[PDB]
Amino acid sequence: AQNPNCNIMIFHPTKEEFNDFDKYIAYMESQGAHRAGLAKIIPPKEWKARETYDNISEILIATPLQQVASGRAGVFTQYHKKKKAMTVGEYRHLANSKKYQTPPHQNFEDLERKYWKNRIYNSPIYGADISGSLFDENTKQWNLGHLGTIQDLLEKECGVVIEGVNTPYLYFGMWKTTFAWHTEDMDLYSINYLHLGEPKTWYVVPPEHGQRLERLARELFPGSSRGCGAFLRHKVALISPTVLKENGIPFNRITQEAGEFMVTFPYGYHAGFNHGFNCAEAINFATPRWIDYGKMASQCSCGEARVTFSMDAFVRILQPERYDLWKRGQD
Ligand SMILES: O=C(O)CNC(=O)C(=O)O
Ligand SMILES: [Mg+2]
Ligand code: NI
Ligand SMILES: [Zn+2]
Repeated sequence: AQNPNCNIMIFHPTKEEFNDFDKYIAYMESQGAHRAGLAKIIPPKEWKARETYDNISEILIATPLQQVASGRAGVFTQYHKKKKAMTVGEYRHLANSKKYQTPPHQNFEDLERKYWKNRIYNSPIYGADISGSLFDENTKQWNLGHLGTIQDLLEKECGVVIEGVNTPYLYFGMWKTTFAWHTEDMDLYSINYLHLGEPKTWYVVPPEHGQRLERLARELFPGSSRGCGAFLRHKVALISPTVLKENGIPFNRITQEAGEFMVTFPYGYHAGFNHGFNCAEAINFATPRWIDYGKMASQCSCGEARVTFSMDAFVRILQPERYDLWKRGQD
């Protein structure tokens, strides 16, 4: 078996290899990339997402979210407090203010230490889940707005026609903005492009050991776990690398920089944080190999997780037994 230690693999496709998205994802999996739960893809030097970012200030972040932490430094939950709308221009100025700017640091390792030591004592503001794309319509390769849809994949594999669409989202980050431990909805894949700005650090647990993470999480968040069998679906729990090592949870870390793609694989739990002002674009996708994961994916039916319109049909087709109970949590 390829990649038996489940290391995060980094790929450098040629412009010729960057032409066919599906084929390249299959190639990465033939090399064992999926075993890590996350891969990095460096685009060919010839490729560009768009010509410039000079005109992005006017995007509206309708609902900025302040991420407020409770708990201890290495084991905490965060909730999202809604703030008033601001433009990307205003957000970028806020990110760079003294209150919110990245602190002086020697290197990524020093910044990681400061994140985990001080994250809980501050509340950064995240512009998350904004529908839209920054890929130029004439960018033809790995354009996250022009991938084959999940609904077409499900139709090709299973012969059923369903409603729904699947479009990209933009994320505007600042120092300490955090993504909690999670898999994708229905354990889909994700692809994330860091368009501009400061890096994003990622932690990931190999899919083959996801249940060990979930067991630790049940122990670390005992109330949350009582309230919902799939409470990691709430996307609120953080667990530091130090705590993961103490508990023998296998994981890996890697830092994404601007111009780089990350791909998360089905049932790869991931979490991370942003180093400073940045903008990422992401979307979920499927391949034939996802279908079995989608069929076995855990679901939140407590009401907290509350997901897109498109997810209904995935549950309806792939998890018909779970559909009634799950939809009762959506209504
Ligand atoms: O960029 C972020 O904040 C979160 N991204 C992801 O969880 C992803 O692309 O799968
Ligand atoms: Mg603009
Ligand atoms: Ni994700
Ligand atoms: Zn729940």
